[PDB]
Amino acid sequence: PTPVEEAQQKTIEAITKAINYMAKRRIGALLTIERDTGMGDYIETGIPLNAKVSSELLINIFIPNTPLHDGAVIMKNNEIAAAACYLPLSESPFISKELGTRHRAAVGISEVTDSLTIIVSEETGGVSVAKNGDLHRELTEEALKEMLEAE
Amino acid sequence: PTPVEEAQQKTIEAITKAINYMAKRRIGALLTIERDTGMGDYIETGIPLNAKVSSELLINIFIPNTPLHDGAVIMKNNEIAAAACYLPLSESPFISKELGTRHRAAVGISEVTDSLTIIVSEETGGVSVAKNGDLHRELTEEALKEMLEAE
Ligand SMILES: Nc1cc(-c2ccccc2)no1
Ligand SMILES: [Mg+2]
Repeated sequence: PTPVEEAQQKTIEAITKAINYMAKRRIGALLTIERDTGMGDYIETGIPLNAKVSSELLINIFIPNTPLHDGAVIMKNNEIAAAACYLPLSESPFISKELGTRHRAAVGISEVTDSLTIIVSEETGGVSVAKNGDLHRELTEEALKEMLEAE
Repeated sequence: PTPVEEAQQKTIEAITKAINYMAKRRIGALLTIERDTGMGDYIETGIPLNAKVSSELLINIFIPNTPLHDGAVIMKNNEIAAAACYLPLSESPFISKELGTRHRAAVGISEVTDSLTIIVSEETGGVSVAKNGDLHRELTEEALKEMLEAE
């Protein structure tokens, strides 16, 4: 595997471990992975980290009632660029009515970028992904990992 | 002020804001600032971050019962190098006997480096600094700022 490919695999393992930990504990989370559409305008709204990825840091960011937990984490390649970032709210009618602002923000950024956003529901622990204006809910651990590997 | 001086002051303000919040909430914390003696061997025991300093990230790191809260944060070159790092425990018989391992770790690293370590007590919220093998206890906010500026 090339170093780039190994680094990607490590980042995916770190994300999936953090998401699984948060889902089990009903820690709401909103994590956008920048792809080819640059997200600088949204990164600049948050608190800069420019930090190496780890499952530990991802989990620490989203702990309820802490400075960094409200808003989106935006990742650039193998780094956490910023936390507590603004994303635009979607008005799509295909967002389940019971869902709150994290899911609407995720679909919103997915309408104007090619990013992949993962959401953990604080109500149910369900994991969802927003991409290209669509929300895919109730993902298994295996499905999330496959989606990330394909991305 | 020059860019380097403005950056140093921003970091001092971020540190003091985090320490003040943790003192108020009696959140135990251990934060070592590397100086001329390299601390790479201790940095390598922790979770790599290489993150920009912010008061928000410092607070999020030390929240109890989280992945990153157990061990020292080590700062280097105006960044958070790593969290959850090992520091050596002092065997000094001249540390106040009611203090536990966080304070002994701070004194211990200060015995073998020129670093400055800040400790927040989880028992009292008291703020102390270890340097040169001595622990300076029960600091006011002004006293901590003076130490950081002198350092
Ligand atoms: N801001 C914040 C503080 C805490 C906490 C929890 C247990 C013990 C001490 C502090 N959790 O979130
Ligand atoms: Mg389904």
